[PDB]
Amino acid sequence: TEEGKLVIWINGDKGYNGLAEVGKKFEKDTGIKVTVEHPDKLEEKFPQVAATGDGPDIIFWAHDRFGGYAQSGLLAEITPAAAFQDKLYPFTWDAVRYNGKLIAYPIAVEALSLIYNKDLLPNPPKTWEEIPALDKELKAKGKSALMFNLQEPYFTWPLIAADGGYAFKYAAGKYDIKDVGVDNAGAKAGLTFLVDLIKNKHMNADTDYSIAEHAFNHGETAMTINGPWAWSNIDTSAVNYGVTVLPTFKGQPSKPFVGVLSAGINAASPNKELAKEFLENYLLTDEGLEAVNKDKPLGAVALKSYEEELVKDPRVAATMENAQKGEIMPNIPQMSAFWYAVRTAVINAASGRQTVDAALAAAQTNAAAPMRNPTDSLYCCDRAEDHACQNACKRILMSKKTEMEIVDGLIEGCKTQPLPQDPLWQCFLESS
Ligand SMILES: OC[C@H]1O[C@H](O[C@H]2[C@H](O)[C@@H](O)[C@@H](O)O[C@@H]2CO)[C@H](O)[C@@H](O)[C@@H]1O
Ligand SMILES: [Zn+2]
Ligand SMILES: [Zn+2]
Repeated sequence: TEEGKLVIWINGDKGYNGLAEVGKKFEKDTGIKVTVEHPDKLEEKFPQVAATGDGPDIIFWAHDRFGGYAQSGLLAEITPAAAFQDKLYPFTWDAVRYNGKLIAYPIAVEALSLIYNKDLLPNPPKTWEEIPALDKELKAKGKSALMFNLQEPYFTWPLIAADGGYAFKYAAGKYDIKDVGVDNAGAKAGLTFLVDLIKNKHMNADTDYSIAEHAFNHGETAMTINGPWAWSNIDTSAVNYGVTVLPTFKGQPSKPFVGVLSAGINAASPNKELAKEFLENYLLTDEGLEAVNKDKPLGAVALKSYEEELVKDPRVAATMENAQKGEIMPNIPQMSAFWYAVRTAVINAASGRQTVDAALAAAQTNAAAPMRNPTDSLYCCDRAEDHACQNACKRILMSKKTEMEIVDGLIEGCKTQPLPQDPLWQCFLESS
């Protein structure tokens, strides 16, 4: 990062060229150059490189990853005034609150929908259970009923959750990280339905994002499951399509995990005030979100003035219908382990490497695995009386060290007076 310029990371399936146009308008008005990048695996790279000080000023991702980033000390607290907060829907702010603090700007609400080819399939199925017979009919015409990305558990989750699968039990404003619901009867029933689709040759286990997108956009399969970002490529294609409610399973709505695309400010950025200018006054405007949306649709945007108009598009209305049948993702740090566990389980079950029951039993254990965290005490570093110690403290707590190594490193870098009288050490003693 350099002072006086902004670097932004956003995923490659989003409207990064539109976002670059917002960056050009920012540069035109203010002189600040904005560089938009879309690295591979950016949600994993960010915590890796925010440790070498080689991260972006601003990172975009769904809000579920941001609690972990914030817990690890990678994100700055944002400071929107009340008048700006009133411009966005309250529930979008809720998704970017962590430990009582706002840690990112909400951009847009994402939910998966059922996307279908009206020429192949004028009436889409209401139920998952009728898809096998639909596929049989379409196969006689040289087509298939449904293709979607089986390599990312985001896309299979709506089916896993339909009959009662869940990530973490939510009990009175709190998620219980030891109560994981990926191995209950409903999760098993949904994943078994998927595996049976594959066993019966109505889908194949290797289908990924590119294969499913190609197939739908070239008229080869009647349906796909995807989010708003995908509509742009379908529009460019020759396909007459609709976007509608996901099929039910066992008479229950499919329950997608709802993401809020969010923009966080790197805690290590020397440009936090510039990033705030850009996000509040350029991106989160009608004209800024339109520039991104026109490139790849955002979904249901967090900005009320724009969303009130945008929701008139039936595809956005359907996005919110599916969102209301699902659940907003937790943002707790355990979400990374949850997603990795379910990803392995879906892939292993779909490929036949494991049974559904064996895969999900391992997933429950892996998702609930406790993890040793020093960064619980990062707030104590801000009670340091000098900046050198403050920063030494932060590096030590973010360092994967043992408790002994943390204490010892703090003595080396942050002893300026007797420990019992130092607010940093008083905090660490009470906390760690
Ligand atoms: O598959 C696990 C994955 O799901 C979500 O990622 C979504 C993302 O929210 C969408 O905006 C779009 O990019 O598709 C992704 C799935 O490939 C979670 O947000 C993510 O943390 C999680 O790893
Ligand atoms: Zn292609
Ligand atoms: Zn093809």
